[PDB]
Amino acid sequence: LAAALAQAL
Ligand SMILES: *C(=O)c1ccc(-c2ccc(C(=O)OCC)cn2)nc1
Ligand SMILES: *NNC(=O)c1ccc(-c2ccc(C(N)=O)cn2)nc1
Ligand SMILES: Cc1ccccc1C
Ligand SMILES: Cc1ccccc1C
Ligand SMILES: Cc1ccccc1C
Repeated sequence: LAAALAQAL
């Protein structure tokens, strides 16, 4: 989940 967001950065 975290990674899924973090791709933004
Ligand atoms: C949510 O973004 C997210 C993405 C990916 C993962 C995740 C957890 C574990 C692995 C892995 O290779 O584990 C080896 C034991 C890969 N990806 N978690 C949460
Ligand atoms: N928000 N994330 C990024 O902008 C980002 C782009 C690319 C990478 C990355 C990581 C690792 C490799 C590699 N060949 O191991 C390439 N690009 N991380 C973050
Ligand atoms: C489990 C989950 C839920 C919502 C967004 C992304 C991810 C990986
Ligand atoms: C696991 C990780 C760590 C730092 C930035 C992005 C991601 C996907
Ligand atoms: C395949 C994938 C998707 C989103 C963030 C990181 C990675 C390794």
